[PDB]
Amino acid sequence: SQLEIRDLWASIDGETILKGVNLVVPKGEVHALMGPNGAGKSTLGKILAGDPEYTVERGEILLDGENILELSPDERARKGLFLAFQYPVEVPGVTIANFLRLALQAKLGREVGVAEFWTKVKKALELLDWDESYLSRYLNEGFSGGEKKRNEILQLLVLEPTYAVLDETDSGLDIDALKVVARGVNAMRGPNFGALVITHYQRILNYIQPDKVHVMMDGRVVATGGPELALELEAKGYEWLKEKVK
Ligand SMILES: Nc1ncnc2c1ncn2[C@@H]1O[C@H](COP(=O)(O)OP(=O)(O)O)[C@@H](O)[C@H]1O
Ligand SMILES: [Mg+2]
Ligand SMILES: [Mg+2]
Repeated sequence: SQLEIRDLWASIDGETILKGVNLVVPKGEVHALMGPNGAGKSTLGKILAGDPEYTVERGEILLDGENILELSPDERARKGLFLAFQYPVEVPGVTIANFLRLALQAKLGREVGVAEFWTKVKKALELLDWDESYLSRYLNEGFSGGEKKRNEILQLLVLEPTYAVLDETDSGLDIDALKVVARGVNAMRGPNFGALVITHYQRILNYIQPDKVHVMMDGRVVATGGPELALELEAKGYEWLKEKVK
């Protein structure tokens, strides 16, 4: 009934990056994970995804009670953790529709007929208020990050994961990009879904209201609170918080 990071310690090259991360996201809630940058938030994201370059020194990551650290990225997704399907940006002639079908079939482990595919796609489009013509565009036509986000949010809704970890730090203050992710996350809100939105700026949190905010510093969570914490952090800055936790 929750996604829990418990006393997680992780390194890369003997250098310890995560230093005892504790973070619980109850299914049904949407949390935010903030940090100054280099504090380890995007590293946590990569470890949740299974990036092999990292070494877990101690701790666990439990998804509904099961530790998934020893599972492959593929197995984690089967357990419900959202894992967007990656494909080379330079490959032409791939409609977004064919790609989504490929992604859904990979996650479900079986063929998906046209009725099941389009029914799921249509509901997703209805939730995002997007036109079905979009599915006829080619994957990566514009080689842009904004296009990558929109396409991954479509996957989020069609694949229906139980938990999703979304790192939006790369979008910075690009409002359109933050709003696309917010639309998708808000559309997925419900008792069978939990999410962790990773971000440096508080901006996206005005579109995605979090139930809880966790703030990392020097590889561990040093403060937690409601949305007001992200707000005070945005007004005063991270240096402020660093001292206040003392
Ligand atoms: N390949 C790497 N080798 C060694 N240390 C690394 C590597 N990648 C990242 N780090 C260390 O991890 C720190 C935190 O990374 P990151 O998770 O991206 O921070 P954040 O997302 O909080 O800004 C970096 O400041 C760096 O010292
Ligand atoms: Mg950070
Ligand atoms: Mg970051």
